[PDB]
Formats: sequence, structure tokens, C-alpha cells
Amino acid sequence: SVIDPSELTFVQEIGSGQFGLVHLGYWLNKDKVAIKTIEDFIEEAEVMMKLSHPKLVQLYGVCLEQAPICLVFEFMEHGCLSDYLRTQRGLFAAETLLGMCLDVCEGMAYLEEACVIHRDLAARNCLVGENQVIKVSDFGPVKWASPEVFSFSRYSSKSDVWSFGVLMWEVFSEGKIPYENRSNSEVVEDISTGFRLYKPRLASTHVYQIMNHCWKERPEDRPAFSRLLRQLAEIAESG
Ligand SMILES: N#Cc1cccc(Cn2cc(NC(=O)c3n[nH]c4cc(-c5cn[nH]c5)ccc34)cn2)c1
Repeated sequence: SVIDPSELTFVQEIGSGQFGLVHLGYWLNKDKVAIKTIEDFIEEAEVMMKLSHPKLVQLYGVCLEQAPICLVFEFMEHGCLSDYLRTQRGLFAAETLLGMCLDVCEGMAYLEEACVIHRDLAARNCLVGENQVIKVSDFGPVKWASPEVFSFSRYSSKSDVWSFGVLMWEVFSEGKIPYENRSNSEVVEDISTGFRLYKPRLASTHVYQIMNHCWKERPEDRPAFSRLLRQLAEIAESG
């Protein structure tokens, strides 16, 4: 990485050590960003900016001088996880897919500890960056929804855990559509009767056990992301 002089602007001398004189300066950086267009939202911005974790897409600031009002986010090199898995189907090792779930689980455990509830945890709301890293976006439909959410709209970290179970299935199936040829009412019928998404070939028996644990009827039966994180981190290290 070489910086062209145009980008640099000297300001004042800030003393000198033994080898060379040091100066204060401003470096004009032209960085890639993802810009999302549209009292009400100005409150949300500073709070979202306080939420900092390497496994969550970062909010850099909000631009609101005039309409369309827009949010400046961290750029994620390879787009949404759903499309990433779909176009790369067959090019995935079970370790890369597990590693993707662990990435999501890290950001989710932080959001759980911060008492922030995601309402749409799905592979489409997860993004791929440098060296296949996965980060969570759109934090603050029935296929990823837990019984309490499609029946009574009762959101919590445990409903986010259900969504994570569906996300894990999307990851290990390499971006396949959950309950593909079923409608919003058919999905509700099947889940209530106790049926769950099949074990994908790439997922081990232990990974599928974790998925079904995220898919328990009672939300208090489902494990916390803090519990899910320690478990997945062990499988990722031991193999
Ligand atoms: N240079 C270049 C270039 C040009 C075209 C396509 C791509 C590949 N690609 C990368 C993305 N990245 C993003 O979409 C993205 N990167 N950061 C994001 C944040 C949000 C977001 C939405 N709500 N909250 C966050 C949504 C989307 C993003 C999409 N396609 C890269």
C-alpha cells in the first residue's frame, strides 16, 4: 500500500525523536461504502453506532441534509450470504459452512448481551466480506419465524435463536429455500405439528442436534446464543 502525495496534507510539526521529524497531517481517504436510502431515525443512528463488533456490519453515519435520507455502512465485498452460497453451491467444505455459522453466532451473542433483538435473522440479511467472513446486517418471513412470532409477534433473543437454526440450515444446505413449495399458512401448520427441516448432507449429526435445539416449541427450551457460541467454537476447533 503506497499513498500518493495528493491524498496527504501537512498541518504542523509535532516534534522529532532521533530518526526524522514527525508532523500532524490529514490524509484524504476514498473508501468504499454501502449507502442505504429511505427525531424518528436520528435517535436510532447513534445507538446503532455504539453497537461495535467485528461480526456485525458497521454504521459509519447518517446523511440527512435533504431527501432521500441515507445511511452510510461498512462495505461487504461479496454481497448477501444467500446468493453467495447459491452461486458457490458444491464449492463448500463442511468446515467453511460451520465457520460461517460461528461468525453469525458471535455477532448474535453480542446483540443478545446488548439486549438488541434482530427481527429478521436470515442468510439474506448476512453479508460476506474479506476471507469469507460473515457479518450480520438489518438489526433492530414466516419460514424464519418461531411459533410466538407468527402467532403473537413475541420477539426475543430466543426467537432470534429459532431464526439462527433456519440460517444454519440455509448455510449447510448451500442456500436452499426453507419449506420451498409451502405457503405462509402451510409452514405454520407443519411447525405446529412438530415437523422440522431435514438434515442436510454437509451437516453432521451434532450440527443437526444444535439446529433442532434452536427449533424447540418452548423459547425457554432453546439455548442462548452465549451457549450456542461455546458449542460451535468447540466443534470448529476440534473438527
Ligand atoms: N467494488 C465493488 C462491487 C461492485 C458491485 C458488486 C459488488 C459485490 N457486492 C458487494 C455488496 N455489498 C453489499 O451489498 C453491502 N455491503 N454492506 C452492506 C450493508 C447493508 C445493510 C442494510 N441494512 N443494514 C446494513 C446492505 C448491503 C451491504 C453487494 N454486492 C462489489
